[PDB]
Amino acid sequence: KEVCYGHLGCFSNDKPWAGMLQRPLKIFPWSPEDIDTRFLLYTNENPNNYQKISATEPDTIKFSNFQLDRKTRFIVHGFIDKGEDGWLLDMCKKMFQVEKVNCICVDWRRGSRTEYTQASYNTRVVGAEIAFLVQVLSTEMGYSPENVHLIGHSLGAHVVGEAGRRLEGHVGRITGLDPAEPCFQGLPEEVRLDPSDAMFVDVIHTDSAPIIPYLGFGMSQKVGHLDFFPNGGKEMPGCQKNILSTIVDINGIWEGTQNFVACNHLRSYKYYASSILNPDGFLGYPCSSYEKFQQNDCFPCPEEGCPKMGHYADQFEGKTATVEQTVYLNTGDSGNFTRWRYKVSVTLSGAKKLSGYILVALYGNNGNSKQYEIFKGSLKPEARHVRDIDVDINVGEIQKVKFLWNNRPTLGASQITVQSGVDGKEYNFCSSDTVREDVLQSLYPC
Ligand SMILES: *[C@@H]1O[C@H](CO)[C@@H](O)[C@H](O)[C@H]1NC(C)=O
Repeated sequence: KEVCYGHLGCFSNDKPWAGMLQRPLKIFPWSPEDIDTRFLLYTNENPNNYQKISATEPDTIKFSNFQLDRKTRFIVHGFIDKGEDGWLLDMCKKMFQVEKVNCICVDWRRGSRTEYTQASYNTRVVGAEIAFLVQVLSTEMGYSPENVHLIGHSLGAHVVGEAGRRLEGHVGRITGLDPAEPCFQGLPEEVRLDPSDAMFVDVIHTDSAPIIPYLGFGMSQKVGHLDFFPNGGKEMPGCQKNILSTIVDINGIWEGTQNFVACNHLRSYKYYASSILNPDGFLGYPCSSYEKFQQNDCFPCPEEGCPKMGHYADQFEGKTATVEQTVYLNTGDSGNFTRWRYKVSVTLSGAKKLSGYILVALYGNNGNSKQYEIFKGSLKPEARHVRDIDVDINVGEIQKVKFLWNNRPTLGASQITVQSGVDGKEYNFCSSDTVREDVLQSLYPC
């Protein structure tokens, strides 16, 4: 059957829209009136107070500060944790710091603040609302959908995915921030976010552990041209893991009646926010798997460069070469979350075989790093060891490195190579010395 809502078309309840394993209930999405989608426009000139725009009343747009010669980015919410109500506008403000943009925050709280399955179905109508506004801008004002970027978090990722399908995949870009798993993962492409929804789709996965039994609200399934899995995509540094327990009560979670640490689910947008100002701190390395990446493979950046996770992912050369490209990287646990990966190779030197740990610190014109463990076990002179480390600072031009070992024997590194990921640049350092344990050995350019 289907309910029709005027200019937003009809909404069917048969397969695959409803009556499926992931969504058995055959109810219909609420009316546009009951969802009350609100398009709140903010621009560099009006960053504090919004200008409500309506596709059905074109004058709201004509009289607004919407600039036809600027890109447009829609930001759509989903799960809203206590105190995070203002994350959409916060995101717009960060964008304002680096670009001129029409930032439209999509508020559909009346439609989302209800039982989960209902909210999930309501995404269809919010998606139709977005598609219609984009269609008005395009057909009536000559503003191409190519200038439009739809950012959707949680349930909002499927809202934007629906908008894209309606636009026949012509919207410029869609960014899915930890797309909601319950009621979407495993279903046909027509009912969820997928690569065909936009000319370019990038996804950040941050809470991809199964909702049952792990309480991971995000999708593990790949749904973009680029699918980023920072820190593995299931557990983020700095976030308390959720207690492994009985079905969820996916609705109790959604509606705040059940305990749930939303930290991992929200990290997706937290990383996006930071990537706006610090994209160089989020270089992503395409790789067949996270374990492979963690085993020091898929480094340095490939010939096409590394896609920068977040805001600047659209700059990636191979962004649409294929779909479901897995991209990995690790982040910090707080603040900017930025990291700079370096492949460190150490060739040991000395007269005695020892047992212990070897560490290396990097020194550059931008500053120096802390010491990082490269290897632990038997330390044999002339043996070479390699480890890719995620440093919390960009040292810039590496001018020297320091070697340190621990558990009056002496040990040293005759040569250490440090390769930066961005361009594969190898810096070599050399020394003919050896030091006692817990003493820093400096190695200079060679
Ligand atoms: C964090 O990012 C901001 C904005 O780009 C920058 O000004 C600040 O220096 C960064 N802090 C660190 C520790 O990198």
